[PDB]
Amino acid sequence: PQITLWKRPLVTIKIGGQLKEALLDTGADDTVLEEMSLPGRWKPKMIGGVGGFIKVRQYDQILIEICGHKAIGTVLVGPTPVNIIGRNLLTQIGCTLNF
Amino acid sequence: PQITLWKRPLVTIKIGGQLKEALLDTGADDTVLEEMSLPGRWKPKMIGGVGGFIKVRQYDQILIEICGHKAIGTVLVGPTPVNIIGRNLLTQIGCTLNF
Ligand SMILES: CCC[C@@]1(CCc2ccccc2)CC(O)=C([C@H](CC)c2cccc(NS(=O)(=O)c3ccc(C(F)(F)F)cn3)c2)C(=O)O1
Ligand SMILES: [Cl-]
Ligand SMILES: [Cl-]
Repeated sequence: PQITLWKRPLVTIKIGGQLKEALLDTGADDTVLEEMSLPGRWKPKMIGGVGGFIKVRQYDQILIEICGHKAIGTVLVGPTPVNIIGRNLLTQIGCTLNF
Repeated sequence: PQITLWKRPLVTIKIGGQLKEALLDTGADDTVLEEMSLPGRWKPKMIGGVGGFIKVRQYDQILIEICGHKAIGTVLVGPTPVNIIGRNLLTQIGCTLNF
């Protein structure tokens, strides 16, 4: 698709068999989801946003569908205000910026 | 151009007589720049994102050039960790997400 930016680029994602709404965010290195449970081991990470730093849990090699496009990669979980899809997964689905 | 997302989408902007590096951020409602002087009236604003809220100065009707494309819009100025071009200006330069 082509997504214009007059509204927030919110899309449906599927993770763990469940649908969620998430923001396509070209300013995010990483994908960060609101508190939830994921299987497997996790490792710690500190990430920065516009307001400062947050602690998150890093899960690797997680299956996640974004606008119907299948990705498998790193998902961070922590106190983000919205589910954010960052560049690590935007590149997996072939996303570019165009103007 | 067509900008891929393997690295942060940083571009050159021209604003208030200055050349700066800024991040094209489809996740940001607003454009927020690190501390700088801008002409005219301003009012305080709180903006929130990852890590919480920061207080910024809101300047309206500010001319800007982003990667060679002219626009006008609101520019916020405050303690953001990086200069961020948000949707309010990305729309004006015809920026879309494509996959
Ligand atoms: C996972 C962190 C993502 C990010 C990283 C910024 C960064 C980049 C390089 C180095 C250091 C830091 C980019 C980003 O879009 C935001 C948020 C949106 C999720 C953001 C950015 C800019 C302004 C705002 N405030 S706002 O009022 O314009 C606003 C508020 C809320 C939302 C919502 F969509 F997230 F709800 C979008 N915009 C928020 C942020 O807080 O940090
Ligand atoms: Cl990844
Ligand atoms: Cl505006």
